[PDB]
Amino acid sequence: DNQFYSVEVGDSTFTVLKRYQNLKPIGSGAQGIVCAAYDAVLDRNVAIKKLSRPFQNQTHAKRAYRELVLMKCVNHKNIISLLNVFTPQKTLEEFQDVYLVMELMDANLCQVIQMELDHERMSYLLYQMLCGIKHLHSAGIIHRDLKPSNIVVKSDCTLKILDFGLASFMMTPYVVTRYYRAPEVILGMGYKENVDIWSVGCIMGEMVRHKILFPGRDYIDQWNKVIEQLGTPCPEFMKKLQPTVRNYVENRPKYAGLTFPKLFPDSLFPADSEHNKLKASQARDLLSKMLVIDPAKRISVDDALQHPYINVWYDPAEVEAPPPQLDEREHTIEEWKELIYKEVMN
Ligand SMILES: Cc1nc2c(cnn2-c2csc(C(=O)NC3COC3)c2)cc1Nc1c(F)cccc1Cl
Repeated sequence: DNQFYSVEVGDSTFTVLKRYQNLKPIGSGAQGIVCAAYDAVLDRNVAIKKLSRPFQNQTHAKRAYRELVLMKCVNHKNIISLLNVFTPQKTLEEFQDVYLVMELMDANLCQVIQMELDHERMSYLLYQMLCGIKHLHSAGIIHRDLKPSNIVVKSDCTLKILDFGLASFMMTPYVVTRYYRAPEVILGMGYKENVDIWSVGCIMGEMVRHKILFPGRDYIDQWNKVIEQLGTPCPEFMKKLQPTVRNYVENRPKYAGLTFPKLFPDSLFPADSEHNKLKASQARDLLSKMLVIDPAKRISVDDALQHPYINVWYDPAEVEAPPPQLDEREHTIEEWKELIYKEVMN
């Protein structure tokens, strides 16, 4: 009669409501482990993510808490929406794990990126990204760590952003992925909404080139890859760095940076018909307005949406949805436990 049951998926134990059957592993989420399942109440397939003792330290706690209050606020077809949240534990004192449940998708954007994609599909995924990002901004959320591994797609080309970005020790095995973070993030710069444009450009460029644009062990290597390719930023951009970070950067070797046709030659694009030739040059134009070091001359999110490569998909019902207490804290682990628990028990 217990309303829960336990199954072994991979290494992790999943204790879930009886409505969820046939759990099968599917991926890794750092914040937790994930599985596919059939939801018999809803008669549809779902994905279930287990957050193990999210209160065990401030990084897991802040993230877990932050994302519960937002998934309980945002509402947009391209942004994760939760179907259920639950814990199999009965009291706060026993409270351990949190399970999040959402619509089951077909692929992670890392998988899509390795595929050869026509312009119809590339422009559509990117357009969805910008729509989701635009919603986040309308809700007062600026992401600042959008990356492909936290983006999922359905076979029909529909897309969802699964996380809400940055707010820091992590005593774990797994590394954080930093290749898509804007310069202002790399350099401790302060930022505005089009910080997220940079990351879109990084994703789009990788779609074209099929390799990470700015790899590196550290922000050191990564900045090297940025200037080697795009050219040293404008002195005007220097003047906005902090003095110490400004000294480091100004003392880096100078680079002219390659043109975008060299950074993304026609070889990479479908360019057999006239239609495709024009699409490639539009694609390269957009890339050139997104992969821009100085945020001041980097294209907006609303301006990107209305770029010719992108605005073929326009619909005032998807770029124009209504946006619905600011939590911003730092607590002990028992404090975090109760705060998360209350939210789990809305
Ligand atoms: C890591 C992760 N992957 C997810 C989803 C949804 N789809 N996928 C997904 C990625 S590959 C794949 C697949 O191969 N599907 C085929 C079709 O049959 C098997 C499905 C969600 C998360 N994370 C997550 C969550 F599960 C619940 C609540 C909050 C969050 Cl953030």
